[PDB]
Amino acid sequence: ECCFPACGRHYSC
Repeated sequence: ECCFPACGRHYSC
């Protein structure tokens, strides 16, 4: 649950 570089370092899809 996180598909962008604006998520931080938890950008996992």
